[PDB]
Amino acid sequence: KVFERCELARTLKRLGMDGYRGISLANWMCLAKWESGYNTRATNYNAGDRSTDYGIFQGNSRYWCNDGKTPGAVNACHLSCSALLQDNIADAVACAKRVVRDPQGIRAWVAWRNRCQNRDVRQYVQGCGV
Repeated sequence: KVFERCELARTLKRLGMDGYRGISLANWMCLAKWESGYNTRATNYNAGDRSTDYGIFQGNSRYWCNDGKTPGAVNACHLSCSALLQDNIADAVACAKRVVRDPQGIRAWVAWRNRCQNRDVRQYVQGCGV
């Protein structure tokens, strides 16, 4: 499923993402935008290390979810990577909350540093009623 901006914003707020571990809703929106373009079936194979990124937040198979073909993989979210490909993003959101419980927080995603950090991110939630 490809979410429309405000639709996703309201969905994330209902799932308790606003302010989760100090992270504003606009930051979560900026992250999903650059990670998958708000596309729940987005997948990306990393030829260099044999891992694959899955879903709206691009959860990696080496650390976060299990796909069975990634060497030395841990499954910190205790989820099959298939779970991060559903139209219902409850599981993808639960795994993203898990990622930020680590010390790096939102910085765990390099894309956030490149495209969101120290910028005006209000635009991601403007007019959404959240």
